[PDB]
Amino acid sequence: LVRLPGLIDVHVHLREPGGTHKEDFASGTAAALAGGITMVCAMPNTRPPIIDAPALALAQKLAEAGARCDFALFLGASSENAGTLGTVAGSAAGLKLYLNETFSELRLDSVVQWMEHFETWPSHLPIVAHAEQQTVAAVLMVAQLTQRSVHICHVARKEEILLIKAAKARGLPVTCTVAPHHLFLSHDDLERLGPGKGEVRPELGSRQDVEALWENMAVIDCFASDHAPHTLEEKCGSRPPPGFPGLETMLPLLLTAVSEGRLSLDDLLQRLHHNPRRIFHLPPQEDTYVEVDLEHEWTIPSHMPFSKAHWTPFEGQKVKGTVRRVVLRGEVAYIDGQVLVPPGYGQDVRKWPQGAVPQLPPS
Amino acid sequence: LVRLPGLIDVHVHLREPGGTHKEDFASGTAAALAGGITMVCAMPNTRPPIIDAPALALAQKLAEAGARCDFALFLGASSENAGTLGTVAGSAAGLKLYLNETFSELRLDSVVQWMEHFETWPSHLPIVAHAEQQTVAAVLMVAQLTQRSVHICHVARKEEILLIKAAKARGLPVTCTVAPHHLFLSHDDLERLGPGKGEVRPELGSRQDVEALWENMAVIDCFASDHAPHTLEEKCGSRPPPGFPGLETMLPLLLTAVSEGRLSLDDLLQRLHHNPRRIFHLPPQEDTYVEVDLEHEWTIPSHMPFSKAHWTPFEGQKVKGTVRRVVLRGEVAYIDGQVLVPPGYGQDVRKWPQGAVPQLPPS
Ligand SMILES: NC(=O)N[C@@H](CC(=O)O)C(=O)O
Ligand SMILES: NC(=O)N[C@@H](CC(=O)O)C(=O)O
Ligand SMILES: [Zn+2]
Ligand SMILES: [Zn+2]
Ligand SMILES: [Zn+2]
Ligand SMILES: [Zn+2]
Repeated sequence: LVRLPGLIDVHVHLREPGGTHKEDFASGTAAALAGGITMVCAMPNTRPPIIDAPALALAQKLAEAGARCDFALFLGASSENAGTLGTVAGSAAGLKLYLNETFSELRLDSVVQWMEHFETWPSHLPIVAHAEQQTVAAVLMVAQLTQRSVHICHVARKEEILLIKAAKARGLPVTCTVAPHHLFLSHDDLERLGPGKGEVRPELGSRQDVEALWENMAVIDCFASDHAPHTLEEKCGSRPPPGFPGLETMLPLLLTAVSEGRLSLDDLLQRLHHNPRRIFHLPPQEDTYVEVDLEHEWTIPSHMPFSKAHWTPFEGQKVKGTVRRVVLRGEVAYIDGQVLVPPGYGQDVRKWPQGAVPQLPPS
Repeated sequence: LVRLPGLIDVHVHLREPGGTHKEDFASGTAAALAGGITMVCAMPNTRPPIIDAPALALAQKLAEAGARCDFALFLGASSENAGTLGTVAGSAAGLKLYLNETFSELRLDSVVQWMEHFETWPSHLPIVAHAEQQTVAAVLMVAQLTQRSVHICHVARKEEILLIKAAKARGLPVTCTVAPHHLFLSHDDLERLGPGKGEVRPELGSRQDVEALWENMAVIDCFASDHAPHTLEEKCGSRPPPGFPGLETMLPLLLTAVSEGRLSLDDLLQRLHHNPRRIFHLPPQEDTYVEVDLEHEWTIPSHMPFSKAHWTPFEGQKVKGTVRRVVLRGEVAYIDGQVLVPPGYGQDVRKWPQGAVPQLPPS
């Protein structure tokens, strides 16, 4: 067995409030623990969406009562809320901008609206953007015009990682995350998945996109699942929403890659622990660790045990490595397929004294 | 009468070679002279497209034999020609990038291809981009990464002009052009035009887009027609190509605006003479001038006399101001509805000693 620190997934969709047949805080954080994850950051594209103080207050209580691991909640940018989030901004994981079409009603239709958010959101707090292809260059321009940093979530294309690489070479403050489906799946998999299951944003890339991401691993700051649960009925239906569940498969896939020498254990810990902490200013978790077994070989089944999504695009993949035990803040939280902490054990890390983002005092 | 210097239209499509039922050098430059224009820069989206030395050589001869006014020819960026244009680059007006869907096969599908052109095209030579909405921010980012300037053609939206305004305020080297249809037409006109005639890229904007362009006139560097002739049969057909003819209506519309006090005569001369010269390094034309009459009131007819397009989206608009006489290099070129210089009178200004772009000698 190997002992790892508590891993952090900075990009999950837990569907509560409003989509709880797909997942809720209790089921989604159970999936997190089973995947060796002890802290999650939940996206705001719920129903109602987390785009104002009252929606945030509601989500916070739902999470505090339902979460089994620790968490922070993102606020979402809308066409109406720029300049209105200053009072609650510090209590959120960060601000999420949806800049392309995806499972969300929050798309901003004008770059001027992006600028307004970059100008009004506190400068010391994280901004994350769903930005695909040329949109990555556009949001980078807005970040430069407003003189601040931006984080690009789920980078999926050779085009995108090479653009980010060029920006870092010029010293621009940009960081990025890559999700496991964009490292381990490609167009070649759509035959097997079909057009419904295969729907995700950004879409699965070519083999060349996948190869470019591996070749440019040094450019990738974080891994995150983009856990996006939808039921099989929805994925197989007439208007399939995009997204894959992934909390329970992420670490097993990456541990397999480690065992094959495609990256080191440190590469993994930088991207699932240290970089998430430092980019999102997330606090340490006392007495918290994950024990993995690197020798157990298994095949991913048609669905993982915990997520309500009840399906997985990785069905049939051979992996080596499994999560054996998770201890969270001194309590056994997970052992071999059984979660052992109840809904509500998890806490909002932004309310911990060490979880606040340091800022310069009033002028 | 008022005497103006020779006006320059930096963005015309003359359709030769390959689309000569829509327009050719002879008919298109006749339309230019009638519109008070003595020098045009022709775009490369012809058939074959001007994307290599042999296509350029062909277009140059066709222009030299057919043009009635002076001209320069753009090269077009393709997915294959980056790094191959150095030998002929200096003979072109500049390099044109097509970054969105429009009447062209030259769209570049990856921002990496944009970067390659910005890195390989000589740094002292003009680059123009068809870039809409967020694409404006994206190409600006590529210009910054490669540390050079870019010119944005046909700006049509409040979103775009405000982005450019913000970039100029930060001292970024960007310039832009606005076409008359985006100052004088809007959504409100689509009722009258219909869905076929009304097809253009960028599409007609809202009244708010139009108002934003007028309010931000100080941000606009050039006016150009984006003369994009297609026959009525094509515009009224099942797959209408986008674009308006505009060489013969541009100056009359702008002179009307001058007479109404919406801008000054100087505002007009900066944008149709001085700024085109300095951004594209176009040479002066000896013994060349345009005489306009600011008092004659008339209504734009169903088609203007010269363009083969044989239709106009400005039909029915009341204008005040008309071109009475054009002298080009010491010859009467146009009087009151009659062109008096033959096809081939016009010359390639990039072959004039004063028409070369100054550059630092070899290292
Ligand atoms: N990526 C997806 O395909 N879906 C995500 C939304 C998102 O991350 O854009 C979801 O919330 O379902
Ligand atoms: N603007 C248009 O609607 N059409 C132009 C092309 C262009 O300028 O994009 C054309 O060549 O027809
Ligand atoms: Zn997303
Ligand atoms: Zn997401
Ligand atoms: Zn264009
Ligand atoms: Zn054009």
